[PDB]
Amino acid sequence: SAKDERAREILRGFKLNWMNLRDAETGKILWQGTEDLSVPGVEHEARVPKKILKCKAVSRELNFSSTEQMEKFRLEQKVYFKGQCLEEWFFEFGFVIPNSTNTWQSLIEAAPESQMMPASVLTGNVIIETKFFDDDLLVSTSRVRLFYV
Ligand SMILES: *C/C=C(\C)CC/C=C(\C)CCC=C(C)C
Repeated sequence: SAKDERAREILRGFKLNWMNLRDAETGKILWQGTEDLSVPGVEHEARVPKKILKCKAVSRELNFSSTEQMEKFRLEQKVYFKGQCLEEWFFEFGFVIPNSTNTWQSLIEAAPESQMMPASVLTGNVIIETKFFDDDLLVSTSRVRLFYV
C-alpha cells in the first residue's frame, strides 16, 4: 500500500524522453523512438528498420527524466515471439538523482549472429515486456510490439 503509493509517485515523475538504437561502432542512429514507452496499460508499437538485424553491435540509448530519486533504477526486458519467451535482458542504471535527466546507453557485447530469424517472420510477432524497477520496487510494466520495416 505504501509500496503502491511510492511506485505511483515515481511513475508520475518519470518520463522516457526518447529511445535510440545505434550502431555501436559508428555512433549512427539506426532508429529513433520519441513515444514514452514507459507508460503502462497501452500496447505501444515500434517500427524498427529491418537493417537492424544485420548490425554487428547495437547500443540502446534511453534518455529519461525523474522528479523522484531512485536508489537502483533498472530494467528487466522479456522478449516474446508469438507468446513464447525468446530472450531476456537485464540492464541496471543505478542511483538516479531527483529532478535529473540522464542519457543512458546499454551494450551487450557479443559475437555478431550470422544466422537470424527473417524480418518477415519477426515483424508484428515480437512483444517486449519491460519492467521498470527501483531496486525491488516495480514502478511500471510496459509492452511494445515490434515491426521490422
Ligand atoms: C535492437 C533492439 C531491439 C530490436 C529491441 C528494442 C526495444 C524496444 C523498441 C522497446 C524497448 C522498451 C522500453 C525501453 C520500455
